[PDB]
Amino acid sequence: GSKILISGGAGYIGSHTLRQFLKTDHEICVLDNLSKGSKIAIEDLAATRAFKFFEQDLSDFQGVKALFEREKFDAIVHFAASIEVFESMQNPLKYYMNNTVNTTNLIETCLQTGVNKFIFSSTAATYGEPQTPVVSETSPLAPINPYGRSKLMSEEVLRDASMANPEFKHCILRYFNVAGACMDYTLGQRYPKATLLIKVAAECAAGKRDKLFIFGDDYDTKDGTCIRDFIHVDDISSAHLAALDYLKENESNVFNVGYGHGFSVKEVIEAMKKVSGVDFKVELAPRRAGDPSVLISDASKIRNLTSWQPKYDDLELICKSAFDWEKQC
Amino acid sequence: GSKILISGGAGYIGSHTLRQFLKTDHEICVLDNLSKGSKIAIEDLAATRAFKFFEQDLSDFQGVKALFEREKFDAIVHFAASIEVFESMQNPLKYYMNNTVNTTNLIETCLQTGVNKFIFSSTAATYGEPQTPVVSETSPLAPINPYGRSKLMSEEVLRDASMANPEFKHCILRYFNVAGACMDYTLGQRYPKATLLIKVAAECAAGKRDKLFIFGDDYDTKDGTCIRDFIHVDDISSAHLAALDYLKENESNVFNVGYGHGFSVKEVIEAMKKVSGVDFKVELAPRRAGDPSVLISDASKIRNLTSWQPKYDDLELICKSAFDWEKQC
Ligand SMILES: NC(=O)c1ccc[n+]([C@@H]2O[C@H](COP(=O)([O-])OP(=O)(O)OC[C@H]3O[C@@H](n4cnc5c(N)ncnc54)[C@H](O)[C@@H]3O)[C@@H](O)[C@H]2O)c1
Ligand SMILES: NC(=O)c1ccc[n+]([C@@H]2O[C@H](COP(=O)([O-])OP(=O)(O)OC[C@H]3O[C@@H](n4cnc5c(N)ncnc54)[C@H](O)[C@@H]3O)[C@@H](O)[C@H]2O)c1
Repeated sequence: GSKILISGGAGYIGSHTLRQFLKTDHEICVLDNLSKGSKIAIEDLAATRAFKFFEQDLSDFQGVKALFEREKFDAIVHFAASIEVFESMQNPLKYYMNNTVNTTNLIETCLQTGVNKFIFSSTAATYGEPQTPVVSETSPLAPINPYGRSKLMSEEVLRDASMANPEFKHCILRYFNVAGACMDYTLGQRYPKATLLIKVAAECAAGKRDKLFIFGDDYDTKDGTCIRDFIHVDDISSAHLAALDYLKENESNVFNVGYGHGFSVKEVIEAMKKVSGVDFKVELAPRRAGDPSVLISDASKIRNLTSWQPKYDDLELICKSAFDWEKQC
Repeated sequence: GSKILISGGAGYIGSHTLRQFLKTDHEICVLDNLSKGSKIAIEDLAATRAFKFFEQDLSDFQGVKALFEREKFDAIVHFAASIEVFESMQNPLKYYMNNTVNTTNLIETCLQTGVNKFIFSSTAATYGEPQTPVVSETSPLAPINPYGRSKLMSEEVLRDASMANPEFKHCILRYFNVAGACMDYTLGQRYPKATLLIKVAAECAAGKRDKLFIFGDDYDTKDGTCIRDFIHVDDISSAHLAALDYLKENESNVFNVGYGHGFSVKEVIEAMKKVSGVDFKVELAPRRAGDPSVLISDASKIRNLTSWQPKYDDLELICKSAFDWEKQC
């Protein structure tokens, strides 16, 4: 099958996507500098099928160009990035360098070496603070932090690349938080945004965080608590495969990836407690001014245009996954 | 005196800005890879007063860093860029690499080595196709070509840099076309927009283009032809000195640089013919689709907030400068 490069393939979503790709007939290559990635995940999957692992940094532009000249990829699935909003506020240049700059060279290199299918892991952070509860791909791109801006800039480079080079196809995926992701800057936030609800719930259940606060229980929602968008690592993983499949006969596009509905704070707490067996401390607090009652992706486009079908839209499974991965963080 | 680095100092505006800086008490350095800039103009100024010249390419990040770690600049005036809208349309990655990417490393390097004053040469192209005849610093930033996007991206990195690093001050200058600028790639463009009219007129007078079109003479303007914004190379150069001065006692800012009025197509044509003594072919055509009657900078902010004062707001002197430099391109 086709030759695919997965950048960031040693990381959380990349390695899960790697595992799924290995069950296909594609020829698989992986690039990762192992900055956050783990070699052991890689070795463990090499004892499944063979794939080339390139321990290379995307900031070495010549090394990237040469890898691409030698290997002649048909596609790249690009996960490599720095991913923490809080860190980006403190250290914006790290985000513009590791995300926007490295991605820009990567795109130029794709163009020079005939890599004409590019799947880009973008983010819902590109929407900033959306003015609707269910965000569609057409909502304004108005990021409010350097992480969000750094990703939007790469989206815009991809768009210009495709317009100048009709043969070059990109598919951009945006999504909210993925359960089980290890973030170094979350535990130090006492009152994180509700978009990090599963991470916080997992941190409490693992005895890492002392209390979980519910900010407001009188919203116009099912149970009065906030509704947010979370996704299983294997479901966001499969959507990247679906995105590549989509680029076979279809033109460039951008898709939200999500279940098309959210989960409430109350639901996540109940599920996390049940699945972990830990009755961690939760306290009711007043509404936090500015917090929308509902913020989720509109996933109708991806359902409509691709073969993507999630199979872990199950809060207990998602919380279990987050819990298990949390203890590894 | 303060130690100042002028990136792109061998180029058109950079060399005229360098000449003005050499009159001050500042320790001046110039960085340029001579990809377009002339070492000739450099040597013939390095006679007048002594300045350090570094033939260094901004794409070499480690070399830029070594240089900055050694020299410990107090300020940078950053002109180095690729500058052709028409070329950016055909080769967007050249523009994202040479502009956004190189500038991003430059900014990180400034932060790492204490360069806490950054004057950036941006562009009216950040405004895109404005809804108003006159554009102020608060007009929406909606560039419509990769050149304009590449510059806007860098303005955004600067904004984030100063937010996370209060000691780091930036001043951004936006302006329309500078009379006399070489734009070799666009000579291959049949119908440049009216914003490039003075250049097209110069090219006709120099015999490099056979013909010049006037698209519409029935607009609601003094003489019925389009009105656009042009500036003398020495006036935009002084604005850059003013910007650095402004930063001594003030926080980061952005200014338009302009005369506060425009010049009509007809006036530019007649002045170009007068100055050059060449009665080149002018052909009158219908209105061109998308053409606003008027498009100029509101420059009231910079007048009010800085010491900047135009010295050569004279259509004849501007066309003479354009014609003289045209033959040098
Ligand atoms: N909740 C989420 O985790 C989430 C949500 C939305 C979007 N995303 C996006 O999905 C992608 C992956 O997310 P993740 O959770 O797997 O993060 P991750 O940190 O686990 O994966 C990133 C991988 O890329 C590698 N990498 C980073 N910089 C590199 C460089 N300069 N050169 C070579 N390799 C490099 C890291 O070592 C790592 O293995 C990112 O693009 C991120 O922005 C993630
Ligand atoms: N000329 C105009 O009409 C106009 C209008 C608005 C804004 N500007 C801006 O002013 C600045 C300078 O304009 P200009 O007309 O003098 O252009 P220029 O081409 O004459 O000068 C640019 C200089 O930067 C140098 N340079 C380019 N890339 C480099 C790199 N990677 N490393 C080291 N040096 C490099 C070139 O060699 C050159 O001497 C640019 O940033 C441009 O965007 C120009």
